[PDB]
Amino acid sequence: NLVIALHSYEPSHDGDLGFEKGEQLRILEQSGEWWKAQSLTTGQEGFIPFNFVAKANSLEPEPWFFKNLSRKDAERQLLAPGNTHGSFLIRESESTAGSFSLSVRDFDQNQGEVVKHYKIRNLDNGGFYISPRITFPGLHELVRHYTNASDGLCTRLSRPCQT
Repeated sequence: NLVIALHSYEPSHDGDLGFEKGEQLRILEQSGEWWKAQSLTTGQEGFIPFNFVAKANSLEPEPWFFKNLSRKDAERQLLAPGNTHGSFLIRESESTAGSFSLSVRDFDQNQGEVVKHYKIRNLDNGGFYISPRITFPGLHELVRHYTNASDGLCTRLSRPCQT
């Protein structure tokens, strides 16, 4: 039963478990507002405020995932300096239930900066795809695949868009 620390914590009361942002902890007891958690590193266990951790692999903490972004918003943000070719982000679709959209910094034929948009369609049960030939159990796996090979995308995904 595993979670990632959202911030660092230094024990205030006793019985408290200190931890650090990004640390992985297993949850031994889910009862109340203070959970009994286990450190995957040190094997250590104590009580933590529950709002300081999240399920691992959850979508929101991903540096490439952006909330409340329209197509034009994403395009704007990706064009802004600090982002270069290959920079990318994924946002939830505003017009279609269950689907997402990938935006990737690209170059036109004049070596000018442009942004390319790809619909990420959802598969009736588990997964996601851009091309129906290539499917993934989830968005993390999709991002990982196209980081490694562009496979029809304008370029391989590199740096998540700057916040």
